[PDB]
Amino acid sequence: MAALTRNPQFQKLLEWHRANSANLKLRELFEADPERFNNFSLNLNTNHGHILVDYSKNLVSKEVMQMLVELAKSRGVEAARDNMFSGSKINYTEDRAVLHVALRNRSNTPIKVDGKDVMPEVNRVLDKMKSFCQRVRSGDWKGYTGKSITDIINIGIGGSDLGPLMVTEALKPYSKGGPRVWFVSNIDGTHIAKTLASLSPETSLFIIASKTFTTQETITNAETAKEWFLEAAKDPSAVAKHFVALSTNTAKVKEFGIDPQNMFEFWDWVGGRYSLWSAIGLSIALHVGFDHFEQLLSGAHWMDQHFLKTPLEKNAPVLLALLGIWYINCYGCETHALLPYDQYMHRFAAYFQQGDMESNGKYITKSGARVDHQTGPIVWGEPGTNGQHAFYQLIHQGTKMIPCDFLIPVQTQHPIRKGLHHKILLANFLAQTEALMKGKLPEEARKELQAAGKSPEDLEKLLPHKVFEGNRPTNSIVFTKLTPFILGALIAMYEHKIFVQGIMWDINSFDQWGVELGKQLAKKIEPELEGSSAVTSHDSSTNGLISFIKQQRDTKL
Amino acid sequence: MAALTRNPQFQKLLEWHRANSANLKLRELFEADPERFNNFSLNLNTNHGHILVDYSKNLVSKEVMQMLVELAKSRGVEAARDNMFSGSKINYTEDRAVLHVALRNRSNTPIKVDGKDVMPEVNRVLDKMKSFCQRVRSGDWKGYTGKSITDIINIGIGGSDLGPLMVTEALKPYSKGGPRVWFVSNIDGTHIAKTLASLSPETSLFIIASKTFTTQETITNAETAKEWFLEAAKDPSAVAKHFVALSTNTAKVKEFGIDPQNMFEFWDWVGGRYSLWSAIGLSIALHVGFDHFEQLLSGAHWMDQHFLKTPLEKNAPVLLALLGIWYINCYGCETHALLPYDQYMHRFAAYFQQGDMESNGKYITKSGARVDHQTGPIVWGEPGTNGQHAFYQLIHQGTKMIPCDFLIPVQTQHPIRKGLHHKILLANFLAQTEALMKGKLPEEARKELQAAGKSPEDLEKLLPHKVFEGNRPTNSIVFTKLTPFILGALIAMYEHKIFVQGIMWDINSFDQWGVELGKQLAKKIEPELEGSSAVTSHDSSTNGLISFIKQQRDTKL
Ligand SMILES: O=P(O)(O)OC[C@@H](O)[C@@H](O)[C@H](O)CO
Ligand SMILES: O=P(O)(O)OC[C@@H](O)[C@@H](O)[C@H](O)CO
Repeated sequence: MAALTRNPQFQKLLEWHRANSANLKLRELFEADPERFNNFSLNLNTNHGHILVDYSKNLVSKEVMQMLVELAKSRGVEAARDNMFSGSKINYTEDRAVLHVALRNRSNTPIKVDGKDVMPEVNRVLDKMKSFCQRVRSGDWKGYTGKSITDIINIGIGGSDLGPLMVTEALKPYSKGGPRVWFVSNIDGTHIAKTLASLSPETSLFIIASKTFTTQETITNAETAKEWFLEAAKDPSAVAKHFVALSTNTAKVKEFGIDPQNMFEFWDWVGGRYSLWSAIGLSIALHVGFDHFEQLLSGAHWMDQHFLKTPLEKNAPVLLALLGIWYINCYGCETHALLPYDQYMHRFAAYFQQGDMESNGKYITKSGARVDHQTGPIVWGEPGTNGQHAFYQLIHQGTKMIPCDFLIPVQTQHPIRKGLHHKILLANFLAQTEALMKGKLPEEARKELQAAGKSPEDLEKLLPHKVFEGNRPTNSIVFTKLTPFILGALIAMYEHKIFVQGIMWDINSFDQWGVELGKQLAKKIEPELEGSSAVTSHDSSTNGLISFIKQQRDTKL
Repeated sequence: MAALTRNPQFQKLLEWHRANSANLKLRELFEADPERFNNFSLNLNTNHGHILVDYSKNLVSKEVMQMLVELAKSRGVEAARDNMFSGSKINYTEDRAVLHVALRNRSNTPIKVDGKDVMPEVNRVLDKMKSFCQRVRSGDWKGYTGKSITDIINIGIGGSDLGPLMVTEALKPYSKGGPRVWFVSNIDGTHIAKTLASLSPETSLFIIASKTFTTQETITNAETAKEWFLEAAKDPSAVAKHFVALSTNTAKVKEFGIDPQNMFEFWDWVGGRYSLWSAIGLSIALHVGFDHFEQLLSGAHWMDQHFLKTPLEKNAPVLLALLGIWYINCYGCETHALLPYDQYMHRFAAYFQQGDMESNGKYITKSGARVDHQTGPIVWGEPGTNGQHAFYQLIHQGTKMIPCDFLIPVQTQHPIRKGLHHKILLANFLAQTEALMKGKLPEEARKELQAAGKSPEDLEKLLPHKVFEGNRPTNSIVFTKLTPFILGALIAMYEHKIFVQGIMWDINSFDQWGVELGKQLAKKIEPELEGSSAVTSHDSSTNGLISFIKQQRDTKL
């Protein structure tokens, strides 16, 4: 088997689930224990707002939580965490440290990789970012015709795109005095084309974001941007005023036409999906200002310290991790829904699709043995209240068990109409988890049908359709306000949740070998699409699709 | 039990799956039979472009497909379809017809509800839409200060939002000479606030989209918009120049204060999640023009006729539906991924999240029995290639089986760099499904690592992580170009897929009693948030969360 399934605390947990889980009913759990919310929630005081992690509406008893905490301990979570924080090369398949926590290490306590403290270089690049932010935001940095920059365009994909996009979206109210920010990511030429259409070469600065600086998508997009720019500027020396790089490839960066002084470096121990805290977050810092960027880092640092110092039984990311293990490995739930009741957070779910799924969508353990159990879930969601009208039908009355995290700020950035909108938003946030837990009993629906004037025949027919089984578990995560600091803490919380789950599964949360095959096969297909000659080199489906493409590409509609 | 599980053809199918499914290997199926693509694909000629539905990379044989078609006949799919198209009241819980097909019935063949042809009223509303679009788009329609309209704002949620949003996004290239379009949907005050900040009351036209015209989010947003408007206009008669309604509720529209001639009617047999084809599509028609809206309707009509007249074994929506049944009810896959290789299609997956999940996230059958089998899947996805750099890691190397539909137009709307971007996009589209099918055997990975120069030690350490198990089934849906017509055909195709699955599960695809409950939920909590007094009326979690909101709402950050 694998490490997890061979673990006696896991075996005990699974056996307990088999014997007892049918006895777990949320309604009864709350009725039996008025201290339930008190015992199954964490009210975190960060000194910059509170984060309440309410996990009480979960299918767990005190005994289940105890078993889960014991499993985290017996899977080596505490030791593994310490190894991450100390710079051990815990990314074992690539032999790399995993040090996104160093990027936001505000305390400046030394963190060594190969005997050398990484903090000086972290802080050097942060200083460079700050200076660049002053130059651009003040208008001192001029374009090729001597005008201030009005638009920043990040070009990047995956980890070089999602974090900066999600965070600038989430922190939009903090962007007064900042340039507009645009994100180009898809190779689909629609993306860059529609972006450039609304821009002036005179006042636009491009940020080329690539860990490797070889990703075909990003480099192609970057070269398209440069071609468009040079059409107007007609001077290759002007490129240095309008293009900067987030990478380490000094030669290719210089060859591109970017001043080596405008390469913002990061390191191999910064995973792409953990990179917004590094140089990769330059578009964030430009948009909301460096002070706000530091606040974002400080919130993450607070959560790092919470994760590092707190006993597991009261440790927020650990508890979130453990509830997920319970639903994944015991109940067999494929998915995890992230439902922020916040329009600014509209890209939060998409961000953690990479963060979670690229981390823990794995099947090989540290020993090299295949897992014989589930790993990472499929992450999904849209902001409330919209989902209530879209897919909550299935959550309430479908045939899937779907753990959901509901998230909301107490204070809105836009308290319009004396707080009316936010009052309604909050009421929906609360009522939905309440309804998911409670459902609606036959006796309740029956009386409603009788009051509505339904005939005995119609009532009988309609009744089962109007009943809600309930017993659908949720987390409610509520926080004072979505400030840069609080957002930083929340992202870090999920980062550490993902880490804990990965350790427990005995997988590598920090590599991504699964992207290689698709890349290989695409490089082979690319040149074959040119010209009218038949392609016969693949399976008949791939060949047939290529044939269709060749046949249909000249058709006038 | 339930109709599906009681069905002998289903039990036959499932027994076959038990005994034989482990012997289906895609790589081997393709090697053994060069005709596989030909035997498991449909090349549809619409006379306005081709749609290739290539289902050959699925874990199916001739025998499997035979059994699935036989099950569809046994479950009465054809009869149910005919009943929908004839105006039978197949939404049995609400006693309503289900006639989105009437909305786009270009033939004008009578479709009767209660002995009355619905087509005259369908066409009367379409003619009203056409006339209105001409007046606004031409600049003839003037605001309260005598200026042409520059911005249109749709206010609606769920079915009154997602269709118009998705389609205007997908058909963006067709919007030259149309007003800018905005979508406000969330009750979250951020949504309306940030929209209004960018608008002038003098040149903005609001479209209040709501079937019932009582939905809290929509009516509140509408009232906020009206208050903002009237603060500038200071004249109730000016509202008629700036507010129109799309609804079935004449009285509530009048009550809100909208001109009777400013109401675009639809009917109870138009489901919200099937409503973009009706008056609800006004924002589409305003943005891209009525002619393009008519093309969209015409594409849907073509697909309707395909569904109606084609033998099950060559019927595109039927086959997609049956492959879904196979993966859901035999393999137990919770989810279905929609992955369009098209940035304009970036809201397509979210749209069918509603269309699918709100339709088929059900657990009561026509007979009143609780299902003892799975119903609708969780639908999710992001456009390619971004997905590859977000979550494809899990699709390739996770522990979940995930049926994926890959979609792409052959012709791009933006053939920049002499088609270089689209070449790369197509290459990735093709390679990914090839990769998911083929995988990479241990011996194949071994040879690659050996050629890379890895020592016996390093090779052995890395090997298992580099293996791709493959056998991951996909659909590839390729179409000449994403025109209004082709988009219409594609949406209708999935609508009918959803219909077929619903009939086979014996559920009502057309009600939403879970959604209706939602609209009854927040009302009790709303007044309890006002004031400083402690709430003790609910379970301790709801109480505790309310206490947190009250404690945290005055804190200064
Ligand atoms: O930052 P570069 O090297 O372009 O790579 C982009 C993505 O492929 C990368 O983030 C990947 O998803 C791993 O996190
Ligand atoms: O259109 P109204 O009645 O406002 O309803 C909004 C949504 O609840 C509705 O579209 C729902 O998504 C059902 O399809």
